[PDB]
Amino acid sequence: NLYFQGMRDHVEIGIGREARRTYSLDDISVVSSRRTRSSKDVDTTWHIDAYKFDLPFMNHPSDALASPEFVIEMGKQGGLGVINAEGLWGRHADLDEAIAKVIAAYEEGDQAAATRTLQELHAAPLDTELLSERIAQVRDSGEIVAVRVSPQNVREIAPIVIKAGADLLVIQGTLISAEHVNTNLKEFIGSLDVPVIAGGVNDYTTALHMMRTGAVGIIVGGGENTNSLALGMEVSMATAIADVAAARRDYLDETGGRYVHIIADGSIENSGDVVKAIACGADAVVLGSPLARAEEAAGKGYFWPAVAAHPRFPRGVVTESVAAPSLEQILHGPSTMPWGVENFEGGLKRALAKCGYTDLKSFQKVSLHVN
Amino acid sequence: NLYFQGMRDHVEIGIGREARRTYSLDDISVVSSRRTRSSKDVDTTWHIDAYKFDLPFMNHPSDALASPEFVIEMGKQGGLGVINAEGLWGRHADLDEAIAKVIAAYEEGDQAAATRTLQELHAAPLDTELLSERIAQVRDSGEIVAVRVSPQNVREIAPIVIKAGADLLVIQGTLISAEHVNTNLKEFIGSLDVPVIAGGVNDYTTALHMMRTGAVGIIVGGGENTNSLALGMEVSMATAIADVAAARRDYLDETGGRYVHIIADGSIENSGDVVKAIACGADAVVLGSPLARAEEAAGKGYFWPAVAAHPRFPRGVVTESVAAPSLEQILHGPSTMPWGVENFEGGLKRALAKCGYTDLKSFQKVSLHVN
Amino acid sequence: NLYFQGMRDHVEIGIGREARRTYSLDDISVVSSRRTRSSKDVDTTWHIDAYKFDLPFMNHPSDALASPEFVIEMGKQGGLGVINAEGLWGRHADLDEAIAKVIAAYEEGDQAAATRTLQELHAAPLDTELLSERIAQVRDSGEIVAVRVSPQNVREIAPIVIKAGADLLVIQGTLISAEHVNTNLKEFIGSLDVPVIAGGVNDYTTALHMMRTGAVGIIVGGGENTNSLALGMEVSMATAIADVAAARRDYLDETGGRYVHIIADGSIENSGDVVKAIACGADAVVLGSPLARAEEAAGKGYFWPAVAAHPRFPRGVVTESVAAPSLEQILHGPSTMPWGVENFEGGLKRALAKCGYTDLKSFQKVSLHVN
Amino acid sequence: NLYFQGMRDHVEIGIGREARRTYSLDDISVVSSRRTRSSKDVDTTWHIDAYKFDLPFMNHPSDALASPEFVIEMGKQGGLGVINAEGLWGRHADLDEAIAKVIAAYEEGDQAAATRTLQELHAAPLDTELLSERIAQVRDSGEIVAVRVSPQNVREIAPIVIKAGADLLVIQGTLISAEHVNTNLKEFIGSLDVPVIAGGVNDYTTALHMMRTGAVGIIVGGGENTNSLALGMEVSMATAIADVAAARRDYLDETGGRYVHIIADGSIENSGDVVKAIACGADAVVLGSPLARAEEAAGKGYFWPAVAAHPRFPRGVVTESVAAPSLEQILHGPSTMPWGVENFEGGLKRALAKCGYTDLKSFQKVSLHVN
Repeated sequence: NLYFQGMRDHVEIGIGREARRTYSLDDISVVSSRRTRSSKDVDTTWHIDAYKFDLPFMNHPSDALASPEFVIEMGKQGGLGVINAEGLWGRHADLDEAIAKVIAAYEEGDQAAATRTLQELHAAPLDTELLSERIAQVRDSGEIVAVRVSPQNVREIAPIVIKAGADLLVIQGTLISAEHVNTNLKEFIGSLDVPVIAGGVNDYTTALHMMRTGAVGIIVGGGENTNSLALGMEVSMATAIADVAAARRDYLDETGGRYVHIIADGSIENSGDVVKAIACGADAVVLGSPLARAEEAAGKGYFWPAVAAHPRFPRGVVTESVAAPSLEQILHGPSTMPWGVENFEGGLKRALAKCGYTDLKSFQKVSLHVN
Repeated sequence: NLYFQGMRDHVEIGIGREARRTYSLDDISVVSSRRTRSSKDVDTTWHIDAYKFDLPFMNHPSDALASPEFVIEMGKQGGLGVINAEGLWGRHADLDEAIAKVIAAYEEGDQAAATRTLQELHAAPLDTELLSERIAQVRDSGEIVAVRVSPQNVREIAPIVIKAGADLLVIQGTLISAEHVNTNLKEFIGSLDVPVIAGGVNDYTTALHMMRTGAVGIIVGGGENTNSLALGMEVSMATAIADVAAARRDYLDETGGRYVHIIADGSIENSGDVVKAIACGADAVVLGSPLARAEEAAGKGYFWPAVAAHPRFPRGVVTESVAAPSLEQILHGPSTMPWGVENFEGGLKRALAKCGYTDLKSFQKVSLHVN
Repeated sequence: NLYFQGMRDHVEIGIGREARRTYSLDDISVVSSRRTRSSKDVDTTWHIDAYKFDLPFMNHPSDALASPEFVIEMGKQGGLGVINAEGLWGRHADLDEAIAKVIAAYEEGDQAAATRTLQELHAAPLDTELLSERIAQVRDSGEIVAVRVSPQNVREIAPIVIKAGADLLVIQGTLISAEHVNTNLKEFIGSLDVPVIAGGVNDYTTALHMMRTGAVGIIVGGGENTNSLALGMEVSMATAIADVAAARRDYLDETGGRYVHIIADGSIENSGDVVKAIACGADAVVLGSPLARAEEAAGKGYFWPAVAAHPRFPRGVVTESVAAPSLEQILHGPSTMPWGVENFEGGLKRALAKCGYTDLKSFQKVSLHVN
Repeated sequence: NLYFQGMRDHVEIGIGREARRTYSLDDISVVSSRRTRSSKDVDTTWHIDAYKFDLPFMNHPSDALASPEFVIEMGKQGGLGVINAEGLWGRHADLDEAIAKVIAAYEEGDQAAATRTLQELHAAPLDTELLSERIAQVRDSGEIVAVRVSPQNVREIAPIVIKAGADLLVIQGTLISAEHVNTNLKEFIGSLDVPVIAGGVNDYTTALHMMRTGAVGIIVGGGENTNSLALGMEVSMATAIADVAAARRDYLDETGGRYVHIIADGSIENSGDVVKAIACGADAVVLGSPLARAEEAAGKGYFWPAVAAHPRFPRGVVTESVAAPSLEQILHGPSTMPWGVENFEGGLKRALAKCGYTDLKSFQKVSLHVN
């Protein structure tokens, strides 16, 4: 079986060189083989660590979305709001003014001026007291405080943001490993009194090693980026989620029950993509660019990942969305758009119900087609 | 054989996760391996229950097509006219005025205003006496009266439309199951004195269970909808028709001869798509958007499925067609367009004849290519 | 071997329904594994029946190309000129005027007016004396006279065109069979004193039966047409040429040496397509739309197949090409365009030479890639 | 294994005709399965013959890039500058004026006038003293002098360019073989006192024979050309690099250690393509059209291969790029563009580091995905 399956799943690229066939969310679809259920009976609650969210959604931690206002509203709307500790929050007193400059640059001088402007704004020094002040606004709302730090600066910044009120620490790059060789993360994560979500991790082995650090969640994928063009690396999200889910299953066995959550970030533009991510093994999803249309989004319709601001090798671009709906409408409807970019909750519940499922974990076994 | 075939027809998406390879009508083509026949010798008659139609065609039951005028003309032209009981017919005294508002909204404010306008018009209460009056116009023509009801409201609405003159009841959603769990259909169908066509059903098991309810026909596919984007569900029509045909074959055996018709609705834009649907196992086809060009179509060139009007989660859009031909010309020619959107009869007969077949049932065994 | 190969070359479309995987010219490419040869050493001569052509090319017999002038020039330039007996030649005294009307209709009213105009012009009665007069112009030039007749009217028209001077009879439809059932061709072909080329034939069995009629050549493919959209039939030319070549090999064995030529018509836009057709087994190729750019082409840059003029079910469209080059330049260069649409001879010879071959028959064994 | 693998890697095109499945750089991606390294620890040095280049890059030898200024700057920036001996350098006293005419022709009269203008400029006689003068400018800079000659004229031109100062001879056509039959290269290469790089070679056998001539490097691929359209030949670069790498491995064994470099030229538009080429087995890469944006590029944003100028069968086109960056910025950054067309060094190092590698040779074993 594994002999013939591996034969089928691999190709000879050339004499003495093989590759593994892998799949994107666009390559697959979910199938109804069961008696249909009612969408009103579908449970979309997300239980992670000590938290229960109404929706299995976290925003991507880019400043294009995540003003303090937005983060609080994400929590009010049933999801997990996530802050970028290392973007514009601690670097510019007037956060709206900084965002406005990126927008102006994009409209006046395309993605080139936008990149240049992002590079300059992110090059300004990080004022930890200003960052802490903004985190306190989120904390004082009563919503759960999740703060993202880069793998590069986690040891320096994590204690500052935890002191400021972070309930959950997100260590997120487009790609992370548990062990890095320079010129450990287990002890560091073990030392914290807050749960940690870490990523991006796209392979089984790296995932398993990351789970062994004590992380409560693993982010699969790299969000929005230009890695395919710049690095020749393109995550096949269906395969990546499924492989990381296999690591989760094996880690559950090895520990006798510790359940590490799989959170998909990448290739997610609509509610169908969310459905497919859950089907592949994800417990939850990061929503990025679809939330840029929200009235509350800091970037007014524009989106960019943090990696768009790298000073030497930017790997992201500013995109613009295609009267703004509220974040509530985007997440809960009523939808006035049939393209799956509003009422994410409704689409998720209807898909599960049509397929005969009433909870997210069970839906990870739904039948799949590859088209 | 089944071991290696299943190996070939499945893929490993990732570690411990498999998917079935499936196919669309666009993926396939019909092949001539036989002595050619004459198109004048090809029989396209469709014998279902007590009816014999000249053409194996029914219109999709959306108001964009199905005014009383249109429905009658579909019957006059040799097909089966189908009415939407739950659209605009019972909700607005002036049906042309209601249609005009959707058109105006689309031209003035794109698919957003169209969706909003459809949502509002469908939210108006259903007057069963107004609906019955319109059904009576169709009944009084002498054409066969087919009326569609949603799975949701079939128990309430079916008896009203049967009383009004329905000869055939169509229970149609984008996806239906024989058994639904809320918070049976066999007894209900068995209680009626009219034949029932039910769908959409896309899988073998659901089809077999639906056949066991007493339905005389099964609709395969979901018509036009945005399920791929909104739910992550995309019907692979070639595979779906073939799978439902296998259920039909097995149901024929189990009952000793009861023949349930397979009617394809989805992925059908031209006469070649119709040919391919029959080749895969369909006895007949629903024609939707291609008929929107007809002079008699209520929507004047525009099309939309009923699901475009859902108040919380619309899953369809208003499309516009690319001096109107008559429905007669669209169905029987002479065609002045070589793209397969007129003279559907002619294309079907010519395809069968070129492939060496003179009837629709036999054509279900034609050789296929996958390109 | 055949068990596993057939498994690999077939797919399960659905439960109990299979299809054969097939390939287009666009799917393949020719490979150099040998010592390179010089293009000046490559022999492109085409020896068929009693004729030797400098180039293995015949024009597609549509009036958009084939005025008497053009046909003669095709012969002067080293190929085989082919006349449509059943187009405009015998139907309109002023052939340029008729062509001008199609052009005017296309520019003034798109493909709809063009179709309508073609339908009307072809509906005018065929004057056999006018047709014979035009054929005599070609005959009197000293070039080889090839005349195409439809399968439908071959018994009526073939003797007229042979009397008028035809040296070769081409019986061409988009698809032909040796035996047709209505409401034989062997005896008919056997009765003629001229060699016969017949097609289109795309399958092994039909080809073998057509070879047994006495035909000296088989046309594979249907030229330009809308069969994919109108009939759900799309020829996979790489597979079709290869399958018909297998019939040729077997027919050669069965007869002890009778060699039936394979002439590809379909999917041929550039010199690379020609190369690929020969690689798959073709002895020669029909050039259609690429020749419409020739100064001598009757249609002044426009192209259409005869099937664009069918009165009830047209299956072709008028296309327009993208200071006219001469037919000599298109066939022999010098090319000033690097896209393979001029100097067809040069491209063919260079491809063979780069691959290590110096004649067309040997090149049918060249290594292939599927991309 | 080889039985089933070959079955899997081949397809039946038709009865009795097979093809090999092959792959492009676009079909693949590189995978991180290891602990990540730091990009500052990645060694990108290229050791070939007696030379050590900071970057594993050579420019494509077309005049659109390679003025003497540009060639020198390529060397100053850490790569290998390569001169076309047979382009405009020896044919026109005023090289900028000649380039200006191609640009003018392209802007005023599209790719047709550009082709015609290139044909005429290249038809002017080669003045070996003018060529030698320009080569001397490069030589006097102190940078390494690499000069390209065509396979056609290598015996005549190679001694002239070596006398003028060439340190490395590049014998480059879109496709070359070790042995050519007209109407040897080992002795010729063996007679020279300079190392030789030869190509394009895309297959194992031709590569092995070319290695046996004494060449120190093999160019895989044909640069930019229209061979797919004109000849029906399209190089699948992933497969071609891998196959030529297998020849390199076997040649290393047969000789007991002679290492022939693999240099990819074709399908390389961005840093991700470079990464993928190295992963497939390349030691270095030719950069062509991406360098046309450099302020120092002779063609001011325009690019063309030498084969665009062929007098009878041109196989290339003039393309235009989409305030000019310096060549330094294109090769070393800082990048202000996230699409992988600047800071090639940075992208290469970051990709290796993310995948867990610190040198180019080791990276040839990185895991691959086929998407």
